[PDB]
Amino acid sequence: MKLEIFSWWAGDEGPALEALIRLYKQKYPGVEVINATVTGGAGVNARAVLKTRMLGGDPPDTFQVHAGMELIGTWVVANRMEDLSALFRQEGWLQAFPKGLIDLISYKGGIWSVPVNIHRSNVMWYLPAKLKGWGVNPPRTWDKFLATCQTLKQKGLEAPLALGENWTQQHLWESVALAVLGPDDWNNLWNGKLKFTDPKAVRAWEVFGRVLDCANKDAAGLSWQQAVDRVVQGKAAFNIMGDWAAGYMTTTLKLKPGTDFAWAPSPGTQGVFMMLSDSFGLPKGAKNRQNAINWLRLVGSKEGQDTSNPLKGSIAARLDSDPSKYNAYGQSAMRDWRSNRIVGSLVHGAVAPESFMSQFGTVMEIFLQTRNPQAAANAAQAIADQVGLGRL
Ligand SMILES: OC[C@H]1O[C@@H](O)[C@H](O)[C@@H](O)[C@H]1O
Repeated sequence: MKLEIFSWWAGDEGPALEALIRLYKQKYPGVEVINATVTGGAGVNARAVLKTRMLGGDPPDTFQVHAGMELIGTWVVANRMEDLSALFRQEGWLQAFPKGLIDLISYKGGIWSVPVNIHRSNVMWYLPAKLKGWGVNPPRTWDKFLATCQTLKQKGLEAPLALGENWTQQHLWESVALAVLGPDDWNNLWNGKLKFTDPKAVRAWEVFGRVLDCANKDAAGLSWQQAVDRVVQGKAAFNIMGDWAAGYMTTTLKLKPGTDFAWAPSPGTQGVFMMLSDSFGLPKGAKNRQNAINWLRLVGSKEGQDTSNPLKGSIAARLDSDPSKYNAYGQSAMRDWRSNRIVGSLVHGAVAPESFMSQFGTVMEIFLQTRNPQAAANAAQAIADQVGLGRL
């Protein structure tokens, strides 16, 4: 009796998963659980290893996958996943999750994964006591961000913005783009109604370049956790990162939400929640099909989600989630999830297929070397044209 769970929740990302696995083993003492993590932030490495496994005809029993175009445009369109519609009926999940989330996991009459959480992409992290020590406020717009960072440089803080490796630069970019475009024109990139070469979308790169000039110059070789660490250390004032950062700071670093660290929407994005969702499905050919199905039933349940998510920094995907199980951050995110305008993340798989996502890092490289907004815009448009962005 075995179950092989594939994810990128290695190292200090693992507590939430490990808690779920312990729950699973209580319920199913027969099963030996193989925790098959591929180490690498945002699944860049996991994507590559999964590709080798799937094309080699050696699927894991289940794998971490983002709800939306990431899921649909890769293993679903390739006819490598089982339709979970019957399981959804069995478990009452069509009423348990918000309709918009069901839509992201649904395609051509099937339902293809089970959401375990909701993460938010557009969060700015800072330390209220450090900000007071520097005599500044948290910025609510990109203009105020840039002005505050200049003030901070004058006060001796060389790199007021913490930043890491390539994907985290893309991560920062999607917050900047959302602020510059607003939610409607953000959405219009992904349905092809707004071109990347439109002046409105070229401006995202202009603002992004200015913001980049506030960042640590060693960013390229740092993990997302190391970039958060710079803020905790006061070697930076701000970091733009998903709320897995809240999980890190509380679960791993034991910081108190609200006093030892704080949060706001990314500048210019207040009232908009840029979401992503980690989900698990059922690959065809799974060696341990029933054990995988029982894992899906667990990760889709209130018991599972309210055990794991408080550790993770995400909120539950289930509508019936108990807010008393969440700290001050989780409760704040829960409120915003219900009240805000929702849009999807690019970097975390909601809005664009992997064909585009995987090439966007190249676009980002060419912005870092040229610092030319038009070149970056033109590059993103060329990729969009090559992959037929909007066709799925
Ligand atoms: O690695 C950092 C993060 O990457 C996201 O793509 C993922 O959805 C999160 O669960 C977390 O793992």
